[PDB]
Amino acid sequence: VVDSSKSFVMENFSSYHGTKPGYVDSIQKGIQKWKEFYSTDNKYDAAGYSVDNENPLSGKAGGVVKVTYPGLTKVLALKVDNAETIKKELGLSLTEPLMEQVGTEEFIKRFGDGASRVVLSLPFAEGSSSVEYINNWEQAKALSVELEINFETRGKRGQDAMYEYMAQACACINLDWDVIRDKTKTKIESLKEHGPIKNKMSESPNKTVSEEKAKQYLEEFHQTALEHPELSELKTVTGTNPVFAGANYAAWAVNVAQVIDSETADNLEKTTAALSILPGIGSVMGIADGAVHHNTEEIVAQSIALSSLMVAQAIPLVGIGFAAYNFVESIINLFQVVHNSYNRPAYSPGHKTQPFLHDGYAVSWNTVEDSIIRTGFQGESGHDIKITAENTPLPIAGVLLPTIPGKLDVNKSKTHISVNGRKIRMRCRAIDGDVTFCRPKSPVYVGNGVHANLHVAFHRSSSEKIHSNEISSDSIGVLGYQKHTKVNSKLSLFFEIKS
Amino acid sequence: VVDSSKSFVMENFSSYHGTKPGYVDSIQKGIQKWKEFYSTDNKYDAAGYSVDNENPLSGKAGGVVKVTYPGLTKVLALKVDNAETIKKELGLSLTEPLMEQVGTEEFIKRFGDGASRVVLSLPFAEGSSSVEYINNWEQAKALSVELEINFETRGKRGQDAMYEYMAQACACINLDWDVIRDKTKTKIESLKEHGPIKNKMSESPNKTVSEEKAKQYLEEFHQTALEHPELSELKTVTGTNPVFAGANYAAWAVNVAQVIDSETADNLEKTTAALSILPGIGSVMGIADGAVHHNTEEIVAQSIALSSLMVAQAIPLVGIGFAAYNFVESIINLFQVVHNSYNRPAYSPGHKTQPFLHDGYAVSWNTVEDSIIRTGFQGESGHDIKITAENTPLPIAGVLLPTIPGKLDVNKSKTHISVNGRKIRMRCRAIDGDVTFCRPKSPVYVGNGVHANLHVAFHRSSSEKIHSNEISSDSIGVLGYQKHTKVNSKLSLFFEIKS
Repeated sequence: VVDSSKSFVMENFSSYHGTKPGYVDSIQKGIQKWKEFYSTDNKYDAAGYSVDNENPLSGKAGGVVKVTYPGLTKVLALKVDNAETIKKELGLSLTEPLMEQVGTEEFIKRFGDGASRVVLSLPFAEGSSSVEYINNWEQAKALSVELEINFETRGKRGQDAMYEYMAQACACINLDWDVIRDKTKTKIESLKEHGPIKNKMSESPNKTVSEEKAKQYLEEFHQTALEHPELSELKTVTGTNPVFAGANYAAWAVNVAQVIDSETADNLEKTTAALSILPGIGSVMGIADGAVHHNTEEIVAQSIALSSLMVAQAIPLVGIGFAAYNFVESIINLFQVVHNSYNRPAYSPGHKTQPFLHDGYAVSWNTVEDSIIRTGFQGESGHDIKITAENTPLPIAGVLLPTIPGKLDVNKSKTHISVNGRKIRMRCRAIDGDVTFCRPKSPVYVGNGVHANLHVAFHRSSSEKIHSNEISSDSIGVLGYQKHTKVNSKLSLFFEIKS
Repeated sequence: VVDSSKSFVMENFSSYHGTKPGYVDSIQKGIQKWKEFYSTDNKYDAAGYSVDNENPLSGKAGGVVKVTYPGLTKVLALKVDNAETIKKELGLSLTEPLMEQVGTEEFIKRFGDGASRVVLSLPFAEGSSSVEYINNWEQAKALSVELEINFETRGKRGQDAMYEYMAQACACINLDWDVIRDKTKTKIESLKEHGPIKNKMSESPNKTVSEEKAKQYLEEFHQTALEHPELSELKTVTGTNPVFAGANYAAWAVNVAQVIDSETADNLEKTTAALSILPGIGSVMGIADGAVHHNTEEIVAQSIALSSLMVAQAIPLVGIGFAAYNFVESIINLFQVVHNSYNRPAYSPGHKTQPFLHDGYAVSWNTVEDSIIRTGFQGESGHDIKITAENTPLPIAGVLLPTIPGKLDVNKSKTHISVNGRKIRMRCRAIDGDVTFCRPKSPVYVGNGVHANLHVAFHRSSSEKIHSNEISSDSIGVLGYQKHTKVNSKLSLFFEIKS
């Protein structure tokens, strides 16, 4: 229940607390009062819990304060977050509430190691290296409170201030949204007055029409609009990737038009709620294949401007100043949300236990240890990879393994693939490229209701460590179906060499 | 390293061994000699390792024998399959090979509990409830060997005998392949002589043409062929599901035609290797959405016959008697392989740790325990669900949770969703249908490089157990994007009530 190795005593222990609009000044007078007071070691995560509760989606952000305990504070790292489990294994009373007990003197004398108080620690969240602190309200009164930042003060639009701050974490998408807002406004205006564009508007049914005809018309609008000099960079960077095609801008606009009614358009929170549940926003953001391609102020402004003009056109055909106002404001917030996710450290597909999703298949390391190939010893290791597919039966042709004579050979007897429990042995051969190819001895298919475990076993005959120079690739390649140049569907599981 | 609770002593301990063609009689004379002798508790898995090594894919199957140890045998269940790890934690010599040591007297006196010998036990495979036994060769000589079945003797085609046997496990797809082979042959013949069909053949370019034109022509062949009286049931059962459409038969045939050259067509193993790596076989098998729809001899024969005739037509257009011979023989084996997987007990999508794959999203319970909701006590439990998507950012609108006043309420403070480590709190409300809907307080998107953990926390105020009558559904519903009738992409995680 408690990780002693991660627990410690600190003089002048501080942390951070996200603060709602209206409370940034009053909090600095003290910590008063919801059954516990929460803080974190990361001021950027604190920035997260600083948005107005009435309008969580698009509301104003307050700020972040820093709180410090005088004297010695004992930080007690917890293994579990279960109140009952905790009071049980510690030998504490199972009656009184745990956090109340934590502030008692008998508790502090026993777990404090001489500290004036105990603060409980828990991993902030899955996928985060931050910690969350749980503070007893009484003990919390000792906290001095200092301002870290007040987002309001910055006097910026929407949630720009909060996101600009968060982006400091990565020293990285760090855009000036002021510039983007100004350019977006400029381009939408210049686009409305452009002759060729004014023309195409005049060819609009301007009435509720078939969805198919609306899309057809919007695609033509897109094509003509994209020819405007103030959208020239956008024309170039969107000319090649299918995700960024006119068809996808048109599909987005028609979708926006279909979900936005009068009352929705009139409220920013309601508009954000509605836009936030739509598919296809990546086309407008310039986001595909794990990358944010639209990452200059100039290009983001152009895409948002084009989108806005098209939504304007869609409303009459399948659905007001919404297009240039709430829609722009709202979509800017969604951009910021997504950009923020991409700025955060995370595992790419096929790394650790994140699946690799491709051609209808899904594969992943069974556990994190599987994805590690330990080195510098003699002996065997085993590595499990889960494999399935979405619907109809799709084949698994085999697997490509990195091998190093002596330092990393395939154990051909222990390597196998199990399909719904049917254990299938494999035939393994070294091929051109410092790679061993294994094929199943019976046909393998996966699909809805049929899954496999590929078990890779490695053998080490030398105690010598693998130099990062002797491996050609950092991935195990699982091969799916074949599709005058033959090619296999390639499913990658990425590993790390350790120890 | 050793699971005592699963270990035991047995008088007259037996198991099963799969036996290659040519060895079914000689083995019954004794067990001689590859560093260890393998057997299993399941005679049907044994049937698996009974196929000719020169031709593992489509070769002949030998049989299964039963082997019995006289007197008392100690079965020692192992926790790990790592030789080195084992010799270490048991205090055995780290020099001599483990299996050799296992047959020594000093070993048997220590772990045998009075048994005449020890046999080591390991889980057969991931997804199987079978066990595999590892037998020391010397001790193996004591085994008496009795015949269980000899597949050769049965005098059937291909691997029919082996698969017919395996299908006995589920008392269930249990087809008579003799009947299917006979009917398939009959229909292909009757189809060749049919006037309307003979006609369409005469409209064939009968020469290497464009892939697109070949497909176009094959689709017309399909349409006309499907009108034949001996294919009438097939016409009906394939008329509605897109997977079974003419376009998909045509795509299959063109694919077969493109991978089969002269030398391939002339060898059954080579043909099976090549067919086995193609996509789209589910269209011919009548397999979609987790179900085998073509599950009568009559309908399987019709589909195979139609496929054969179309492959015949494809070879001239994009590529011999291959179509009616090796192709039929080969595809029958692939049918049997897949039917076998579906006969085997397995977890459907969204059950245990198997992902639910839908609309570009992938979701799954993080671990098996997560998928269990324990009942009959007072307190909290937590349940983690992994969530991501394949490419562009797709939204998560929220989650539908089953709730029972008092016996199963949502803990609204501990429930949250973390996106690349950004912890997002949720707003939860009871809606029509004994269901609580939670929505994130910030927009959630997942995609390539952005993943979330949805953490569901439940609270129990009553010690009374949940009767299987008070829950409306057996699933937690995660909601994805929205798409004049609004509907959310529905992502299901199925749970079980225990304790």
